[PDB]
Amino acid sequence: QSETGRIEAFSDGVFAIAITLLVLEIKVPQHKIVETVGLVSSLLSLWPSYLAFLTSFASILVMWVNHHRIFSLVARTDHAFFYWNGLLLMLVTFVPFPTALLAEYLIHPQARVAASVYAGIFLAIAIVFNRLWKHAATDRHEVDAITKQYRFGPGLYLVAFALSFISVWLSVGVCFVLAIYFALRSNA
Amino acid sequence: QSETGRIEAFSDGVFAIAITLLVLEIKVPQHKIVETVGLVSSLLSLWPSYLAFLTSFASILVMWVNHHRIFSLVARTDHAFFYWNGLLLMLVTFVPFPTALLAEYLIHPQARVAASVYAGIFLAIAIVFNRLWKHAATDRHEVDAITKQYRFGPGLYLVAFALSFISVWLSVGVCFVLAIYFALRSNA
Amino acid sequence: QSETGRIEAFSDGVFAIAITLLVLEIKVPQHKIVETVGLVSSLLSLWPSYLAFLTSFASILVMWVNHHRIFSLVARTDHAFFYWNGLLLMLVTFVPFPTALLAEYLIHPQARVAASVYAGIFLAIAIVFNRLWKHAATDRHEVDAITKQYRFGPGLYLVAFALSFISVWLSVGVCFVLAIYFALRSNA
Amino acid sequence: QSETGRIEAFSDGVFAIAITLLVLEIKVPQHKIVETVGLVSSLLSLWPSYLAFLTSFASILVMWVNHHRIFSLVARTDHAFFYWNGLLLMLVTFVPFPTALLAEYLIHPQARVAASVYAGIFLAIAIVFNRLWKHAATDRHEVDAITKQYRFGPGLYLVAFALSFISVWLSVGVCFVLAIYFALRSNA
Repeated sequence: QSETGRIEAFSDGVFAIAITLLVLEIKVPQHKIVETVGLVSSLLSLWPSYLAFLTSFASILVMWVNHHRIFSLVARTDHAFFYWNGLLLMLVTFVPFPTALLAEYLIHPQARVAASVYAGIFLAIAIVFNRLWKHAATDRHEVDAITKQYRFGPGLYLVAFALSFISVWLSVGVCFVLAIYFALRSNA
Repeated sequence: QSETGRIEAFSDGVFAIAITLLVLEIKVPQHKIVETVGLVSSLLSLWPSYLAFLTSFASILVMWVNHHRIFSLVARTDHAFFYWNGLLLMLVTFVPFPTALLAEYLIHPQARVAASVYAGIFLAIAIVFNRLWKHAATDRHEVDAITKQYRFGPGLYLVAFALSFISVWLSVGVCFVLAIYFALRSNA
Repeated sequence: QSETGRIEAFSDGVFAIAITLLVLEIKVPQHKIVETVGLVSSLLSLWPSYLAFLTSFASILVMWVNHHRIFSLVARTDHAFFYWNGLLLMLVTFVPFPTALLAEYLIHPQARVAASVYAGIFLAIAIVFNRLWKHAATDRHEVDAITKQYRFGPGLYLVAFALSFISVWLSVGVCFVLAIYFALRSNA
Repeated sequence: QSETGRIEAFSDGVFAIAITLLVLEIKVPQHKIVETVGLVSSLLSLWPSYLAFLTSFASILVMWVNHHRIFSLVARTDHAFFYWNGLLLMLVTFVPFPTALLAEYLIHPQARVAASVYAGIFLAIAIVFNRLWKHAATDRHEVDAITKQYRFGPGLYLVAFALSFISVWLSVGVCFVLAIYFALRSNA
């Protein structure tokens, strides 16, 4: 109630502000570039910003859903529970930077780093979801599905993290499709 | 009831942050340009920013009203409903960008491009409203009146969308007046 | 209760974001300038940014107090009340831009343009408070004291507004004193 | 209850926005610098940004919890208590600026000015918490511990603050350890 409802309320606000801050990274094309190539070729060349904004928005929504699900189940709060949640908020607000980094350097040669730090923050959040839930355990079917799912995540985002080093396109691809899949298995 | 109030709550917060973010697009006039021509002529030359901010703020407010209106009616959320809602939040958080583009390039020659994407995203938002509401449809006369309103919008924004190609001024105007019209018809 | 709690709530969130965005206008001193003159003289020359951030923050807080008092006392709501409230939100979210102008050009020659546009937006918000409440008529002692304060405000901000033309220092001064005064009269 | 609950609600929203605004100061490295030296050396050279962001995020979380503790214990609003809380919101919204100043100039020679303005805002918040809570004096067992801790902070941040003048490294360091420590003593 107050102990858990206050924490879940605060977390909901920080999630909302993180999600909406994503738009700011999308920068209107400069007057110079549009003057030489046309506003259209410019707004088009902005496609990885759209891509990064979109997949990152989507993934953060999934995080809001999972966060609410965990919070509905048990009402005891621990000191370390409060702080594991606090890190989770921290990585959520941090997501805009790897997003912006990724949109800025997706086409360019050192893109593999951009992709890796991106999948990094996502894997890192996944690990933190997993640890956050691990503290609670230590509806049977919901608990089981949740334990099973949060142990299923960090590995797959580790797969995205590792895939980054081989090629950018493959890593960003598995983050997009992985956002669709995790959205689907998240149970709204 | 409580779960729909939770999803509606998150959506209302994303609206508050989106609407307030709009102010950031209005850029204080540069020291150089103001230095040769004067603060007054500069703050005046900023008028398309005033215009885009005002119409975009007013319209997003109307979208908030309509969102709440849909949400009050029935308390049964599906995954697909939650996601129609989620995509709706994404286009709302995205609105500041077409806003900024429109303020920046209104006076300039490829303005029509900006204008269309402006009406474009709004048309897109209208469409998602419809789809979201269409999933609900599947006091009944009021529901019918709402279906008629949300079906009357997107065609008209295809018109505001299409008007963009003929001339910037006529399309953006039709977005101004059309925002006011939906403000009233939406009935607070 | 629910209707004014919902409208008042949404306006409450938009207020918090307007207030906090103020911090973004304070811009850390650039590397080129700080290298020639030293970090202290630069952070010092930023003083009108501190000044505008401070008074505007105070001002938006007092406006938050007034908002909550109006909403708490009577719960009946009209469409036209909702829209006076909407314009009131629009001017509130707009506050950061004139804050930024005022902070930027306080030292420089056309400061009087900035100061007048500043006192302007505050006067305008005052007028909109007045009109929002006027539509309410169209605790009785609180009603009387409130109407007397809302008569007293817009005239005094017209005094600050007109003072802007004679000298920047005097207009900004009456805005600072006026924020402390209205804070003392809102009676939180 | 309703006035303290509403006031606490507004204060918490300002906290959430302050904390998330923190990300914007981490600026994705410019195209030029990355093009001569490589993305990795650039993302690494950004580490004082990660440092200032991390310590400020953690510290602001702590201020959120301590704010919540003061508010839950006694619920009776005065004007002057409302204003002490108001100043406390202002400094919290001000936290991003000293954070960016600190991230930007940690490596540089006059870092000591940045560092001292950093610990300065933090100590200043400590003082404001101290007076905020002292407004209560002018269950019981907890009240004693809180007065001891709140009288206990501002001196220790005076220590971090004085430490800035001897060396940047010691000042920011003791702010780091001080953020972790106050997290634990706050009994989250």
